[PDB]
Amino acid sequence: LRLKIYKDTEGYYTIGIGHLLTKSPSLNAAKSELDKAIGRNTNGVITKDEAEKLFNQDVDAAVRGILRNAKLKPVYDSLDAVRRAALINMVFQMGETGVAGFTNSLRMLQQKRWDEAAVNLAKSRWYNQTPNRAKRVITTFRTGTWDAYKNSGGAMNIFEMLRIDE
Repeated sequence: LRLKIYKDTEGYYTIGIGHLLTKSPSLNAAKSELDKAIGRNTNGVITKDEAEKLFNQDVDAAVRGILRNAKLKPVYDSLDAVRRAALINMVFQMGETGVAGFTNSLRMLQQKRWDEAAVNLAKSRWYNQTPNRAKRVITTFRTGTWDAYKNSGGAMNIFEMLRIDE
């Protein structure tokens, strides 16, 4: 919940709840992208209300990306509400295209084969780069519960979930 510009684990300027601003190594460019999104000269600082609006727009986009993708929509429609949030999180983090590439894992979710889907996902580049997170997401896919988020504050929705993962 950063109201001020900060860098993600890859060095990219960002703000709020994981809202990427630019890949450019320039705070000037980052602030400029920020002003357009907010609708006022921010000098790199936004309010709690502004950060939440960006967040809600980012979650809304990940769902739209899912519904628009031929490989994800079928899987998403077949899932319970908690497992849907896990899929939403993966898309929010890597994009519809990235998640669509997990053929087996997705096929396994479609067939309610939780364990196998968890096993495969752990065998990904995604998992190797952000394991703490992928571990919580995969446990959510495996159990259909928010149990993996309890120690870090708890979560009952995608909003509280994403708040913790990034």
